[PDB]
This record gives sequence, C-alpha cells and structure tokens, in this order.
Amino acid sequence: SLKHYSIQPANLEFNAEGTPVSRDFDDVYFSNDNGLEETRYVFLGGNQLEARFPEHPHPLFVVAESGFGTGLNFLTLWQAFDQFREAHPQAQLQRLHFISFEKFPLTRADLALAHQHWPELAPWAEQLQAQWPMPLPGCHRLLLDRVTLDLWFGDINELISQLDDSLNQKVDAWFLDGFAPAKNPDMWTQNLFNAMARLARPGGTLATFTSAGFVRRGLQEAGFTMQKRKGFGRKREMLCGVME
Amino acid sequence: SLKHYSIQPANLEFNAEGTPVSRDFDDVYFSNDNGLEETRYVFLGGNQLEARFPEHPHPLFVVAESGFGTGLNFLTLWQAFDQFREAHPQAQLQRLHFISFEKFPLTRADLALAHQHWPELAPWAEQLQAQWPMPLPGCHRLLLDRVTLDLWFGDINELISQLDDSLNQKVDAWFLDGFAPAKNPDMWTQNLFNAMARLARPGGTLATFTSAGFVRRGLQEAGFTMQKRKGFGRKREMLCGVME
Repeated sequence: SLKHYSIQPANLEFNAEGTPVSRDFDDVYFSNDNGLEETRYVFLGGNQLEARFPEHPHPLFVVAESGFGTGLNFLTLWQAFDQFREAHPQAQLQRLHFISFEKFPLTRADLALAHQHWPELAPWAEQLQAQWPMPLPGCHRLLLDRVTLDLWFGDINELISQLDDSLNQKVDAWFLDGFAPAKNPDMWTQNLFNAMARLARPGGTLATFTSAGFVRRGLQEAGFTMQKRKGFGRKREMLCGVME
Repeated sequence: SLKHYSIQPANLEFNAEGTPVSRDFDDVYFSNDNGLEETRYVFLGGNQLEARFPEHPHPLFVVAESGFGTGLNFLTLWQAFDQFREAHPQAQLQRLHFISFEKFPLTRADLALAHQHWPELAPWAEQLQAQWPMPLPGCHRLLLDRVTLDLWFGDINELISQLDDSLNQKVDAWFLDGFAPAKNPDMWTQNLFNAMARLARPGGTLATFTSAGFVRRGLQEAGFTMQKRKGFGRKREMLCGVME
C-alpha cells in the first residue's frame, strides 16, 4: 500500500467465452458478440459524434467519460476520430481530448487480453498499452499521435471537484458509462449528475446505456434535456440528452 | 486549464547571482553559497540519516517531504543513500522510497537551470530531469535506479488525506521543508502536523529549518517529542523531533 496507496487494481476472471468479467462488480465488461458495434451505437450514436465532427466550430473536441474500464469506448472513439480526420483533413476540428475516470484500473496483462477481442482496433490498442500508467491516484496524461487521454485514477465522486470551475462549459460530449446502476450504485449520484451538467458546453450532449428512472430524473434535475432512444439491438431503451 | 486543471507551474526569476527565486512566494529556493551543505546538515543531520542507515532494521527506508521545490533535498538524500550502499552493500537496508508534495512544480527548463548550481549532483540530477513529470494533479511515481520517488502535485493539506490509514506508522523520517512560515503560512497547519504524526513510524524522526514557536507547539500537540538544535552556520536554531 505504499505500493498503491488507496488504489486497488481490477480483479478479473475470464469466462468460458474468454470475456473479461469484473470480480469487483460481478459483470462482463462488454458484449463478447457486439461490443464494438454496441459502443459505436450508444456512445458515438447517442452523442451524434460522427455527424458533429465536420460541423464542429472549434479546433478541439472534448469528451469526458465516467468509467474507462477496458478502454473500449476510448479506442472506438479514437478510430472514429482518425477516420474523420482522413475524410475531412481541412475541417476546423483538428484535435481530440478525452478525460476519463477509473476506480479499479486493469493491470497491463488483463488490458492486453481484453483488447485481443477487437483485432480491428489493434493499431490504437497497442499504443494505449505502451503508455498504460501505474495504478496510482490522480491524473495520468497520455500524449498519443492530436489525441490526448487524461486518465484519473480513484473515485469519480471525490475526483470530479478537481475539474474546477475552470473546466465549466468545456465538455462537448459525456460518456455516462461503467457498470450498471444495480452493479455499481455508488457511481450514480446527484453529485455526479450535477457536475456533469456544469462541465457541459451549451449544446453539448450526453449518452448512457441505462434508462433507470432515477438516472433520467437525476440528469433532468442537474439541467440536461433528456430523451429515451431505442437500445442497441433487441434492447428497448437508452437515454440521451443535451444541455439547453 | 484543460492543460493544467488547477495546477499552476512555478513562476521563477533568476536573481543577479543566478539563484532561482520564487515569484509565487518571494524568496530564493536555496542558499547560493551553502545550499548542499545546509540541506545535508538540516535534513540528513537533523534526522540522523547517515548514522541510521547501517543500523536500520528493515529493507526499505521511507522518507516523506512537505515541499519538493527544486529537488535539492531529494538529490542530496539520493547521493547520501547511494554512498551508503557503496560502503555498506550487505546491510539489511537495500531500498529507498521518497514521497514529496509540491503545489507549484517547476518547468523542466527552470529545473535544469536550478540544478546547474550543484555540479556534484549532476549524475542524479540528470536522471530526475529525464523523468520530470507534467504539471498535473496527483501522484507521479518515478522509478529510478532501488530508489522510488512519488511526486504529489497539488495542495499538501488537501492531499495528505490520500495517504490513508494504510500508510500509518510507515514514515521513517520527515523533511518539513518548503518556504518559511512567514512566506507560505498556508502550508504550516495543525492538520499537516497531525497527519505527519500519524504517518510516522514509532522512533521515526522529523527535522525542519524553522523554529517558529507555533510550529514547535503544533508538532508537540500532534505527538512528536521536539527539541531545538543549532541552525546551520551562524543561524541560531532549528527544530527536530522523534515519535515516542
């Protein structure tokens, strides 16, 4: 514990299909079958990222995410962004900054294993692996490529205050992700919703996989204009919203 | 400020003698003439480090410091430790861990300049420069050599709680350093003294350059057994103490 201070590395088991399962929260980290496509639909689709990028009136796009996990959302976004830059080299938007929080960071071995699930993503994955920081408290910035990733280790509820009033109205999209509310209820607070709301740029967006009613009412109370949207595949319902 | 969050890099001026002066606190960071020797006397001498090392009954020695500054205390300790390991290769004590806090970290250019003052220290200095972390909040661990340096960026008063009860009784010596109480009064709190006291190993020590009476009474209240000791050179008085 001089080793880690208060941080606990993730405890994973790989299940019969080879999927990473969190032993901290008792759930798979992603869909073995549909993980990439689902991430694209929920977080890219829900925040309309692909449509927005060529019309974005600033040189920087800022994404903030509540639970990093395996980094699937991030890698998916980085691919999408890279694809956007190839198709639109002369757009106003030139740079991406991603800010994420994680209470139980994966070890580098578990991380490499998780990523083997997505060979399409390997070029970006291998870059994240190469700079994967030690599980210590606070902000670890990775300079990739144009693309910056800030990884905050610790508790998002205690951490979010560190994003002081200087970051207000600077987040273009929120990935409200991590384990389900029934699996990790501690993450899903009014404190968090409120902070998300103050960090959001006007017209900035949020998406989440859950439609738990308290989560919708909590975001609405924080100040987002929320709507339901069909879930991925056979799933009925997800939530997304816009500031103002 | 997406750049730095709340961290402000140190603002320095170099004076007519070429000494780094903090424009944040309006004082030189060290004695242009006597800096190394003074650091050795106050922090190594005050905590009796050189005598203690060959008799230390554990494989790890832990030092915690309140303000890193230029890293002079750390570099001085690292030299001393390296010298100890050469003279005593088969001692029980084999490893050093150093934990330090800094609210205004120096830029890498200012850092290199500061270190030019101590050519004796260049072998260690160049190593610190090579791994000098970005000015971001939280814990940045440097693996040097056997020697580990944890650099905490932010406010020590807000940070010290992050050294939870898992680090209690694990600090062998405290360097109570940084700017004078009259120059940076915010650092010098009962909260800090109390935390120092709970982190200390029984028989663990503290040294400081100040003998401000509130500082002595504050350490005594926290639980250290304090005594005065002659200051370096013509200086009258410094403070040092032992837990129990």
